[PDB]
Amino acid sequence: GCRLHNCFDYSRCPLTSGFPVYVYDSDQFVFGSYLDPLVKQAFQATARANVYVTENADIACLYVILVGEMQEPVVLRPAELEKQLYSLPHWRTDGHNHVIINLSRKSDTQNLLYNVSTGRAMVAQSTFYTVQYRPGFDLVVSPLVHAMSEPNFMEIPPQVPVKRKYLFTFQGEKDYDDRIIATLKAVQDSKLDQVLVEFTCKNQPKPSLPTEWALCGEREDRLELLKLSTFALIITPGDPRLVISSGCATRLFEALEVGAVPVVLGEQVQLPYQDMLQWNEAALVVPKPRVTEVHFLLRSLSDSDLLAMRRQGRFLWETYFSTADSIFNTVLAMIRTRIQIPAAPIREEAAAEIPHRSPPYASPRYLRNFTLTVTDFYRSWNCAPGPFHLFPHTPFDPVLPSEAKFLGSGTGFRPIGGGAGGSGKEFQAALGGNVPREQFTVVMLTYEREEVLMNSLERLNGLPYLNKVVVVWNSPKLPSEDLLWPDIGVPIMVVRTEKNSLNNRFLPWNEIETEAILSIDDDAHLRHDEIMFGFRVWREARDRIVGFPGRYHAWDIPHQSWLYNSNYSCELSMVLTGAAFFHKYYAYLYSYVMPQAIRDMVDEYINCEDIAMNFLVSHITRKPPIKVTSRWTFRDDSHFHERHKCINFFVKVYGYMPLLYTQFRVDSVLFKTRLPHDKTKCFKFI
Amino acid sequence: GCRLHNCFDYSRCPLTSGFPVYVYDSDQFVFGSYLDPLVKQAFQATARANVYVTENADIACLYVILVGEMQEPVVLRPAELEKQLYSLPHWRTDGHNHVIINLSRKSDTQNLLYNVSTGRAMVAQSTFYTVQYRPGFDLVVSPLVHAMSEPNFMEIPPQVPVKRKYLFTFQGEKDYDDRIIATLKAVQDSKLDQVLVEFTCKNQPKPSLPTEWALCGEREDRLELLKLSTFALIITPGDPRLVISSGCATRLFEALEVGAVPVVLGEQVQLPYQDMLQWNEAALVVPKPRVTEVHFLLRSLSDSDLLAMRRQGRFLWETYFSTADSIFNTVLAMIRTRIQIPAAPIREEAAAEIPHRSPPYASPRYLRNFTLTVTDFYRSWNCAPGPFHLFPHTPFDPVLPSEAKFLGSGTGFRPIGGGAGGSGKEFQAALGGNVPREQFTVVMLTYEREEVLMNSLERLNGLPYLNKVVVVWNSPKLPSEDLLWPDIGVPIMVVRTEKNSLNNRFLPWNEIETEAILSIDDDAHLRHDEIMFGFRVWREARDRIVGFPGRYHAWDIPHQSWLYNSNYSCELSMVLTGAAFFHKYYAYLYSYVMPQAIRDMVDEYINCEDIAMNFLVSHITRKPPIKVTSRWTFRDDSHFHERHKCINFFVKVYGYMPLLYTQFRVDSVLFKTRLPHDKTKCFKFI
Ligand SMILES: *[C@@H]1O[C@H](CO)[C@@H](O[C@@H]2O[C@H](CO)[C@@H](O[C@@H]3O[C@H](CO)[C@@H](O)[C@H](O[C@H]4O[C@H](CO)[C@@H](O)[C@H](O)[C@@H]4O)[C@@H]3O)[C@H](O)[C@H]2NC(C)=O)[C@H](O)[C@H]1NC(C)=O
Ligand SMILES: *[C@@H]1O[C@H](CO)[C@@H](O[C@@H]2O[C@H](CO)[C@@H](O[C@@H]3O[C@H](CO)[C@@H](O)[C@H](O[C@H]4O[C@H](CO)[C@@H](O)[C@H](O)[C@@H]4O)[C@@H]3O)[C@H](O)[C@H]2NC(C)=O)[C@H](O)[C@H]1NC(C)=O
Ligand SMILES: *[C@@H]1O[C@H](CO)[C@@H](O[C@@H]2O[C@H](CO)[C@@H](O)[C@H](O)[C@H]2NC(C)=O)[C@H](O)[C@H]1NC(C)=O
Ligand SMILES: *[C@@H]1O[C@H](CO)[C@@H](O[C@@H]2O[C@H](CO)[C@@H](O)[C@H](O)[C@H]2NC(C)=O)[C@H](O)[C@H]1NC(C)=O
Ligand SMILES: O=c1ccn([C@@H]2O[C@H](COP(=O)(O)OP(=O)(O)O)[C@@H](O)[C@H]2O)c(=O)[nH]1
Ligand SMILES: O=c1ccn([C@@H]2O[C@H](COP(=O)(O)OP(=O)(O)O)[C@@H](O)[C@H]2O)c(=O)[nH]1
Ligand SMILES: [Mn+2]
Ligand SMILES: [Mn+2]
Repeated sequence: GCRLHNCFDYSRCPLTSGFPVYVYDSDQFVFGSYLDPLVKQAFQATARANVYVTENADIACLYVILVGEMQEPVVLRPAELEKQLYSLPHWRTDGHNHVIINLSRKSDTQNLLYNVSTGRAMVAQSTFYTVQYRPGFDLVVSPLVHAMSEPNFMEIPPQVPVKRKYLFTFQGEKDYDDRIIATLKAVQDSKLDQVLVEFTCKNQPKPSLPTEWALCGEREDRLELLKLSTFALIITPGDPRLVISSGCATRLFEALEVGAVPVVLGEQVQLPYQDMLQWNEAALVVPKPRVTEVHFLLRSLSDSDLLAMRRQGRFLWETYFSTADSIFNTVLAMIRTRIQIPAAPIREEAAAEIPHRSPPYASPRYLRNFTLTVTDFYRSWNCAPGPFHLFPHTPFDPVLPSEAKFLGSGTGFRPIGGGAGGSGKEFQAALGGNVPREQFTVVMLTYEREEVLMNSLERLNGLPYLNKVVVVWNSPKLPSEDLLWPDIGVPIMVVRTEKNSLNNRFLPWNEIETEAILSIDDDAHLRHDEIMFGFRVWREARDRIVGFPGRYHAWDIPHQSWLYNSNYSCELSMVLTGAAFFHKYYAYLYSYVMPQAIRDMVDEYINCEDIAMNFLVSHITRKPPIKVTSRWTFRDDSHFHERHKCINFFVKVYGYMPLLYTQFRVDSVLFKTRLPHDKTKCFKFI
Repeated sequence: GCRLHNCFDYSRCPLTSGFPVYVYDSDQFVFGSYLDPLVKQAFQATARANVYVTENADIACLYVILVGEMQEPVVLRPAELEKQLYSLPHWRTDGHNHVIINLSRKSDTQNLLYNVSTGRAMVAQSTFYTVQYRPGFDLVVSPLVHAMSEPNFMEIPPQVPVKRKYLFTFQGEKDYDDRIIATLKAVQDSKLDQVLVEFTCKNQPKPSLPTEWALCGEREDRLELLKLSTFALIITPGDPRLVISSGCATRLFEALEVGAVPVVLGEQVQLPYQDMLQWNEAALVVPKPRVTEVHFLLRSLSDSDLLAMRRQGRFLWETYFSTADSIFNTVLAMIRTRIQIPAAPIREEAAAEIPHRSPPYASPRYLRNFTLTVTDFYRSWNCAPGPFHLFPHTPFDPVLPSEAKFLGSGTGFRPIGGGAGGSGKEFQAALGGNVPREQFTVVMLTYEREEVLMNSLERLNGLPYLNKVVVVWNSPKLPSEDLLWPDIGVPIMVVRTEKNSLNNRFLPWNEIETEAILSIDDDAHLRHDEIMFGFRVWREARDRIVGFPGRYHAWDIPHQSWLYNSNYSCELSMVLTGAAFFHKYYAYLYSYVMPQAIRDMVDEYINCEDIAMNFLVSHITRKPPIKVTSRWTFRDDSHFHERHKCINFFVKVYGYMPLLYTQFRVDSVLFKTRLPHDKTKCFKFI
């Protein structure tokens, strides 16, 4: 009967004190010796490395104890388990602010807590009965599969082609049941489209609950078939008291792992994390009575919608199901969100500044703590990257309307002509636009090119809105002390790198105090006017990459593969970061959230960092980049083919090609315009 | 105990037979004479005009009976009401597929169905007890306030300024209660920010439930205060059995009506339509224990987030709460969505073609029926326009990735150079891009300018992707029969108009068989190359307005009002439809969904139609338009000031200024580029 408003203590959790968590060591209790070794090892490992965890049990909001899946047959009796629970050091009489975790790996018929009294503690497991499920208080979590193993993406088939060999498939063994079976057998016999339905397992059926469809064979024997199926069928148990079973969750897990779109029969099912996720975007839920209309309904859906559901299912699996770390973090995030506390800030890249011998306005940070966790609930949980981290800024922050600045919210706004507009004279005196005053920061790599560096740095003398320059010394040896660095009116900071890697230009250096970053090589030539216009455009397009150099990708029909092209073209799909603007948000994503395989390959092949960044941004936004000017050059074969390989490998990772074509570029409004002599152009060469 | 899967009959509702509805006439039953006259009249009126309703009770899925709020004191006894229910003609033994409606207008203490047995019927009312609430089966609806009255927007205060006189306010009269009262009184005494809390009503308190906060005074006496408050406080009843009360719903209604952001104390409350709407985006829900942290939490939020919540609350109120028609449509939409049936198609503007004396590829329609109702649940219900209508196309339809066309989904795609790319030679041979082959349609107004029409029409001879031309004869008298219309290789269709109005260029004429529309005046000069490039850009930006002529809006500090400007400028905020591309979707929205006041003013002032369209599109997308070329002209004072008035009035309607500035235009990639002689430019003058 408990709900979060009456069996949880909020006095231990001020909004401002963080979210400390205490984990009981189960080796110090009777549970440990009977726990499944893999579950225990994985949980201990992930809990050791998590950031919210602490050892000071006096300050913790939340106490975590893993009773887990125990070795079969179960030895402990419910009374013994209950006695152990109430004997815990901090199980104050009723056991408030405790969460009990029971992860399922091997047995789908184990229910430890059915006869146990948990007091006011919360329960997290993959199986439930209505008598023991308390919505809004308890949690439904995915089973632990990849214990001590890597959910590598290499085995996953591509998201394309859309249709596969089989429309839908099923494999199970056990008054709507008979009608369902007859309908599906008829569909198979009709051979309008191929299907494969089996109601008897040749491999000895796995143990199951009394009225549940049993799994056939091993995990691999099921995946080898799901890989060929467009839709995956999931029939819920006939028992009305069975809210959710580990078997159905296992089927859902397996289906999402290989891109088969779940189709669920039964509206009364509680899916994992359902109070946070919109499973309608990733799965189809159909009532059993409508079973006779499923074939037509599936045939009706278009390729684009199905592909979108497959993509979203991939995201959900990779983010909440793949690993034990993900599951534990998700549990903590759910509990934190319910009690309305913000997430932990993400880590910066603290750096060592190399000394050398020769107003800045900083952007305010962390202004939307509550809003992201609560108001942006849907975007936070159902859109990439996810809810686990808190960022100082985001490019998706809402922008005030025009009347706001003139009516009370004008802090930092610099209107053109005081709100009256104007030509270049008024245009160049103020940024204008839809967001407040802002600056940008420059980031430049260097490797064995010392003198050109000094000249290029000198070329930056006089930029209006420059905050500072960050030089990334990517060479093994320190710069010579005879080297006299110039002065350009703003600080120049040199940061040392552990080792040479192109991934160091996208690190979130602590020295960067601006949302915007101008990624520029040490040998590139750019005029002041170009940079100003690019900065303004970025201020209008914070979520995009805004850069001068352009490229495009092409199809190779003979080999059914992609290519990297650099010719002059009427359409583009990439903008290299050798000269480009982007938000620091993507630096965090690249460094920490993006898959490690891409970074490792970039280290291996010292090329291909910009391509990865374009892949990332197009994946997040689904919008192409922006090109700003007519210039194409700003001054080998292996370097060329390495990039073909890079593109193909990145596609293999993401599962699809996220790049998008654009057939236009952006120039100033009054560009090449015959003005009257009462007006002046915004720029002279733009 | 009923749920939709066991006390509802799906055999009456094939997915393909529509959603017929039968309404019982309550004048033919004992309810009618005791019903509140206003409720009865409004419900009968709206049910008469609705589209799903039918008179053939044999085919209906759903039978609707209004028991409504009865005159006080209630005369009927529960047994009498129950006997009348079971005596209904189509109340087959258990009364399945029936929904019972009880709208509250005047009394917040009336509960008719507490002692009644409704069988398998669903119940829609604003009050519930846990013993009689069946989640997923019953419905919680808003009270009926604006009965026989217009919810005109003129009385609503502006969304800006953000902060108002009072941070939050409360007015009510009646163990967390005492702590809440003490905390709020302390906050008022601390005068960090102004507030106004009253726990005793000077006006005689309205009757209420045993443990509910009573309303003070009349409706207007509360609005006159809410208009001055940034946040509106809502304290839930102390009775755990009381799920939702008409009083709390009334407070929520009043708060949303005037832009005060609700703040709700208590997580156990069921808000109206909560299973469909994300109230977190419009209201703050805080547990009572956290009452001591509310002041700080409110002070923490930023202006932009608060303004966004206010805007979303405005949308929700206007779309689901304002009128009885909205409530009835919402009820039907909820029930239809639950049983997974698509909505009714929206109506076209059937037109009469005027005859006259002198390959087209049509876009397929209605391809996402199921997807919109189910998969796009969140966007459909929480984003404008809403779920009530079904559109043949939308600009928000997902687009396939690049590899899809080459791997099985290539139907209609025309890659540039067969996927290898290329310069102008390959560029002009195929549309390319990210979406399939497509055409466009031209729409041209005419009024007493016959000859210029013929010349301009002749200028269209030879356009590549033109489907047809639609001429809107906006003159009172028919064209002369001596007039010989030219031939341009495609049909020319002349449609008669009931009366002269600029709103006729945005009507969804049945003759238009393309998503794209080129709105062009009869006296404008445009070159073929320009139109082609604009069409390509629109293909990349289907959700925007893409046009050549540009304008911008300006602030008038002395008068604190807006202005319409047409000078040469470095930044823009509007693109006139005298030459522009847009999606037919917005034509439907303009004609039918957009407020009538704007259309009436456009009829009154024969100017100002384009401004309204820009307002609409920027409101929907929150993104500015696009300008395509350097040209500014394509060849009085009252015409000028009329537009100032139009802008100010439209702002008054929407409650805010939705226009956004853009500081750039788009040109072709290879524009003004020094190519080598192995390449050719995409266009010659673009
Ligand atoms: C400018 O445009 C031209 C014309 O498109 C372009 O030349 C093209 O380059 C590509 C890439 O080298 C050529 O296609 C390759 O041809 C070789 C055989 O000659 C194949 O081995 C290649 O396939 C390999 O790589 C694939 C991955 O990229 C693998 O999947 C595959 O299994 C092979 O390992 C690939 O087919 C193409 O033939 C030429 N075209 C012409 C007309 O020469 C040029 O590169 C562009 N840029 C510049 C700067 O010129
Ligand atoms: C090009 O730019 C120039 C310079 O901005 C611009 O001229 C400006 O026009 C506006 C509009 O006429 C002027 O502002 C008005 O001034 C009159 C008094 O002269 C006021 O009455 C106006 O206010 C009325 O209208 C408001 C709504 O628009 C109401 O809220 C108010 O209560 C009044 O009823 C308004 O302030 C402005 O003074 C001039 N500026 C100059 C320097 O002349 C011109 O229109 C632009 N376009 C073209 C084609 O030239
Ligand atoms: C939003 O959250 C961030 C991070 O949790 C808060 O920033 C921290 O604030 C504490 C207390 O002021 C400092 O001791 C830390 O050093 C800050 N961390 C960083 C990375 O700056 C921030 O104060 C919160 N803002 C609110 C609640 O308005
Ligand atoms: C999607 O819904 C639309 C509208 O409800 C369907 O279009 C109607 O289809 C029926 C039967 O084929 C025709 O009699 C009507 O004339 C159609 N209306 C219009 C406006 O074209 C469409 O068939 C549905 N598509 C599906 C279910 O795939
Ligand atoms: O092993 C390397 C090679 C290059 N770079 C940096 O990568 C950028 C691009 O180098 P380069 O101009 O030589 O490549 P290109 O632009 O000529 O293709 C420069 O900032 C180099 O300092 C680096 O850090 N390590
Ligand atoms: O009472 C009117 C005035 C104009 N128009 C139409 O509106 C467009 C714009 O008219 P006009 O070119 O005269 O306005 P301008 O472009 O000169 O400002 C043309 O298609 C006219 O036929 C109309 O239908 N009714
Ligand atoms: Mn270089
Ligand atoms: Mn004209």
